[PDB]
Amino acid sequence: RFLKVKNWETDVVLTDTLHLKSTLETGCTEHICMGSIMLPVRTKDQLFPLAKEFLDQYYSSIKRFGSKAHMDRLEEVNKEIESTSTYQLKDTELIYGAKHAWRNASRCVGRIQWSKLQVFDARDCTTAHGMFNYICNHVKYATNKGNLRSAITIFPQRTDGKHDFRVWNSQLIRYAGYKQPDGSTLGDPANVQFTEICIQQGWKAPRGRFDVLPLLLQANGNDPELFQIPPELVLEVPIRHPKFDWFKDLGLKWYGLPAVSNMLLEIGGLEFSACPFSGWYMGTEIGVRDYCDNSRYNILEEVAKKMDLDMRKTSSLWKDQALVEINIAVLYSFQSDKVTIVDHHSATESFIKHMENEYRCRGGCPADWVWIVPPMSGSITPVFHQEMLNYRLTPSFEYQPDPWNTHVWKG
Amino acid sequence: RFLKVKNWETDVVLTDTLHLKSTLETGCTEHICMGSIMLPTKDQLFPLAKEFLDQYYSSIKRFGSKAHMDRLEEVNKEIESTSTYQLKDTELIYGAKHAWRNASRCVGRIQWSKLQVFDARDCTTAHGMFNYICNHVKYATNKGNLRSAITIFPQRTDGKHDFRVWNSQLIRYAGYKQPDGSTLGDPANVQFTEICIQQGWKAPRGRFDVLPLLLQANGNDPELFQIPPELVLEVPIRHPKFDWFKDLGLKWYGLPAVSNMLLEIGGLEFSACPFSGWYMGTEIGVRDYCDNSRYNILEEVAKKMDLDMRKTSSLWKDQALVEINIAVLYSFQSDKVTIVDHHSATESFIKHMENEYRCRGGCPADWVWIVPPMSGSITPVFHQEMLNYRLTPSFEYQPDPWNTHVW
Ligand code: HEM
Ligand code: HEM
Ligand SMILES: Cc1cc(N)nc(CCCCCCCc2cc(C)cc(N)n2)c1
Ligand SMILES: Cc1cc(N)nc(CCCCCCCc2cc(C)cc(N)n2)c1
Ligand SMILES: C[C@H](O)[C@H](O)[C@H]1CNc2nc(N)[nH]c(=O)c2N1
Ligand SMILES: C[C@H](O)[C@H](O)[C@H]1CNc2nc(N)[nH]c(=O)c2N1
Ligand SMILES: [Zn+2]
Repeated sequence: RFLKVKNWETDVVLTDTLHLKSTLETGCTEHICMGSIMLPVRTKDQLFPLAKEFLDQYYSSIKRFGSKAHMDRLEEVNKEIESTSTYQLKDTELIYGAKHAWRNASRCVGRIQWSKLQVFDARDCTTAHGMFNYICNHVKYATNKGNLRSAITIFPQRTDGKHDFRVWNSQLIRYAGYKQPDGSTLGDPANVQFTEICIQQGWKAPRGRFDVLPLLLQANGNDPELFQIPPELVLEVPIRHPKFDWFKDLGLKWYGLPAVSNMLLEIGGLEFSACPFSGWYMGTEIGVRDYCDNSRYNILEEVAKKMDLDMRKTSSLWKDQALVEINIAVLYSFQSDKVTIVDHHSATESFIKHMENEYRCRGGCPADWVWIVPPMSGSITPVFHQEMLNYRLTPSFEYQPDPWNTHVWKG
Repeated sequence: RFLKVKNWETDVVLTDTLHLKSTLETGCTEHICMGSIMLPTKDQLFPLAKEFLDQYYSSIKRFGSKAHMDRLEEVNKEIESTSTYQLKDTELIYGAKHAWRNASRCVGRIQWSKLQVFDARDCTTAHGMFNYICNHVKYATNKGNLRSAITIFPQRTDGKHDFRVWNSQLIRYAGYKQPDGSTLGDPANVQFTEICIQQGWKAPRGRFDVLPLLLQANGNDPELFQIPPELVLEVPIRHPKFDWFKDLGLKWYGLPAVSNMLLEIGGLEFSACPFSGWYMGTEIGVRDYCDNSRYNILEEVAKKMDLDMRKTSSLWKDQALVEINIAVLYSFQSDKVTIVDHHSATESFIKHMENEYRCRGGCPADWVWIVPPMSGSITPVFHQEMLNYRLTPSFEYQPDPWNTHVW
């Protein structure tokens, strides 16, 4: 079977065969497309197939498919699963696995970078204090004084699902949000609930607009524990505008390191419930979403007032104008301080080259158009006009429920 | 099997039950999503008719009535005897309005019940088609106070006698390839212009030449007709602060009017059914002007603005884009030609969508098309989950007729 995708700007047509390896489901059927829906313990029985499929992939990639080493490794994992009910990945398999979960991440525009990923193996970790130390080292390595380096840290896999490692933070670095009695919000409205949990667990909140949240770390299924990331490890950029001198007085700043900590990494049927990973920002994640979503810092109106735009009618495009200026400011600021950042033109162009390369060398590149297209200026980026096919390959990153909904409190 | 959609900005959650009445296929499977692919006998006809007339009689609250049973029997006898049937005027009007209502890619559906339907089923020649189309254009244009309309030519019979408008829109600009190797005019219309030239059109060879209509009646060879120039309302494009903008020599036409789609009602196929509304600004300012494969003017505008075009990260493309879109809205407004901006249009669509969930149990919507091509996430549709599925009556794509027509 061959599926074809067209680029409507270039008329370039690509042929996908890779979708023949998809397994998980999309959410869609022949009768309903769920392409814009945000959220669409295993037995021995299901596990060996999942292991075998992964190991066949790994051994093929190293050009040892069907070798003695390959056969011995299948046998060894088979027996391990039979007597212990799970198995342990070799370091090389873990590295390959983590890289491939990124490569397979259909919502990620940054995948040209997938093969450069520093993998920190934290499977010897046993306590929350151990987790903290691992996470500080990740943050310090990844930050690299502004010259950002992609990295992932992987904590022990799930066993009975009663002993899970979890980072309760959605990202390693994020700002607190506090709902005020008057119904307004100080800081980041997205993190209000998590901030209440931190406070309830005994965090002493500074109660400012940009308070870096503490880490809340669960090891081996125990109750989570609080830790403050050392401030000197948290690189931040004050936001200023190249021509507008009043922009700095809005008091805005952001952190340099985007680091997702709430996802589940699946490799060969194993589940790594704590696997924080980080890269560097595309400017629109801060300038469009973090700053301009109505449910976030929501600064559009204030910016447009200061620019003296005509705000009496939407048709003056005042919002569009302020939006662009805010995004110029974010890129200017990061660049001026030498903190790695990529604009949405550069990132989507690199993504299309990556995608074409993948079709040629791998036979496809699953991609989720809804997420890949940037949240401003969509159609003047080359991804807008590119047809894409979304399907699920393993290894993969998956959503998991927030741990405060599922955690069995010990006390 | 009953589905929830959430808005991630407002936390409003709606339940879709309408999708259970969905009929055609999406292109998607449980293994692969094709959400971003642009194009993913008496026996068959009676169920299609019944399904339609049932929904019709339900809508006027006469479901199961004698008049309902009588029409069903009437239509059944007509199909068995004639191999087809004819819609009552009321059914035709209901069906055309519902095809718009069901158009999952249309942001402007709050307006769906205000559609003037022109019944041209009595039309027999290409000359007749031309007269009907001029009247549509004039009625819909209304000197700039635009009114939604559709004109419906006779339905398909044996498929050898199709009515077709060969143009993709009633009003579009010609495209010509130059000795230079560049393109003069609209690059999207190069092929269609060639056919027009080939059929005899005398091309002016300008940058904004309104194409002639190429009209096919009763499966005959199509004929050329020029729309009276005084019926084509055009708008010169200027900017409220940039004095130099008018010197780019840009204009666009006021009436967006799709002419290449097929309207299916109760199994009957209307292969020529031009329909028109009014523009959302970004259709002209982002797509028509700024697509690389269309008028592609970003670079010229950026240069006149004197932006740093050395690096993508100065966001010069984005700045010039916004300015071009301001100019479009400004020019249409100054000349009192109806236009809607993408903020106002998407806000209306969210209100429409809540009405439809409340009153109909859902609203099929294709997010990839609903979200405007600029400033996506500052419009409320970006944060709105949508379910895409196909309901009839419907507008459908059909093959370009020159690939199909036996000459
Ligand atoms: C190298 C720099 C990177 C850039 C510029 C980048 C870019 C992005 C962007 C813009 C998004 C969408 C975020 C949003 O709009 O909310 C995203 C999503 C994602 N990326 Fe990346 N990415 C990078 C590195 C990585 C790395 C290192 C990984 C994992 C190893 C990764 C895995 C993911 C995943 C799983 C998603 C989807 C998240 C979700 O569904 O919530 N990315 N990427
Ligand atoms: C009244 C003002 C209207 C507005 C503002 C509007 C808005 C739009 C927009 C922005 C698109 C996407 C266009 C593109 O990106 O190429 C669209 C698509 C569409 N609209 Fe509307 N619309 C209007 C009236 C109508 C009417 C009167 C009908 C039918 C009677 C209609 C049926 C459709 C269909 C079938 C599509 C998708 C066309 C395709 O798939 O090629 N619209 N609409
Ligand atoms: C409801 C919901 C579901 C979901 N899957 N994801 C979200 C939040 C989306 C935020 C993604 C975080 C940033 C992604 C990212 C990750 C990395 C590693 C680098 C970079 N530049 N950007 C919400
Ligand atoms: C290959 C292909 C398939 C397809 N379905 N559509 C296209 C392009 C779509 C052209 C859309 C025409 C304009 C839409 C429109 C129509 C109306 C009636 C009003 C308004 N404001 N805008 C290409
Ligand atoms: C409903 C819709 O799917 C949702 O708002 C999505 C749309 N596209 C997105 N795209 C990216 N990159 N990030 C997001 O958070 C979203 N949100
Ligand atoms: C590949 C992608 O589906 C295609 O370029 C679409 C994207 N969204 C669109 N949305 C609208 N309204 N109109 C279009 O022409 C397109 N093009
Ligand atoms: Zn789908």
